[PDB]
Amino acid sequence: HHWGYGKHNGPEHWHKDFPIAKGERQSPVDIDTHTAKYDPSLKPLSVSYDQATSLRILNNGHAFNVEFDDSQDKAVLKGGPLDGTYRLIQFHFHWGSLDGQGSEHTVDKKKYAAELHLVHWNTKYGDFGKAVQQPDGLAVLGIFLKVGSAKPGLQKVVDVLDSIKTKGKSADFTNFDPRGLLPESLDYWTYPGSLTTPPLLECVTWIVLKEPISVSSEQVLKFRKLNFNGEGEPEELMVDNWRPAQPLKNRQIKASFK
Ligand SMILES: [Zn+2]
Repeated sequence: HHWGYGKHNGPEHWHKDFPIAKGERQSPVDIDTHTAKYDPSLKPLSVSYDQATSLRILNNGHAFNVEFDDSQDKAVLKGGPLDGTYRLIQFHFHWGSLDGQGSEHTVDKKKYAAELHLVHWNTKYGDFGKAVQQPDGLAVLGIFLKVGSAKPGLQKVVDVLDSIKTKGKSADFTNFDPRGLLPESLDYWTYPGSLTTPPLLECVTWIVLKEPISVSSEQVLKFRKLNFNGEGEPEELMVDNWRPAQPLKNRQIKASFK
C-alpha cells in the first residue's frame, strides 16, 4: 500500500508516511489575485530552451514524464526571482476526470482542466538528487491548461501516450521542443513551496504563469486513457492525479505584474 490518488491512498493519507505533508511551505496553494503583492524588483523570466534535448517519455504510475538531457546547460531557466541557473530535467502534467478540475494551483479558487509542471534544478548543487535537499534547489514553471482550441505543439505528446499506457512503460521521445507549450506572456506569481507529490520536499521556488494555454477536449481526453496500474493488473484510469490546495501559512505570493 504505497501512495496514490485513490480513496485509500490519496493526498489525505500522505502525512502518515511523509510527515512533512503538514509542513510550513507545502504546495499547491490558492492564488488570491487581490492579496498578491506586485514586486517591481522582480526581473522578467529568461527561458533559453533553444538547445533542449528531449530523450524519452515515461509512465511512472502517477503521471507521465518527458525527460531531458540535463548533463549540460542546454535548456535553462534564469531571471525572475531566481539566483543562478536552473536546468530543465523533466515536465509532466496533472489533470482531472472532468474539464472542471485537474490543476493543482487555483486562481481565486478557480480550477483549470490541467496543470503543466516544467521542473528545473539549481546547477550549483551538481545533480537533481542534491538539489532537492536545498531550500532553493528547484524551480518549477507551472502553466494552466484550459479546454478550447487545440495546441499543435502538444499533439506529438498526445500521439505517443498509446505506447506508454501502463506503469513502467517508456518510449524514445526525441526532438520535442518545449517552447511550443509556452503561452504568449511570461507574467507570473511566485512563492516558496514544495513538490506536490511525495517526498513533498520544501525545495521549490514556484513560478506560476498568469496566462493559461488552450488544449482541445480531444487532446485532454487522451490523457485520461492512461492507467495508474502496470500491464496485466486491473485497470485504473489515470485521472485526478492532483493534490488539493494547502494552507498558505503567512507566505506571501508576489506578482511580476499589476
Ligand atoms: Zn507536478
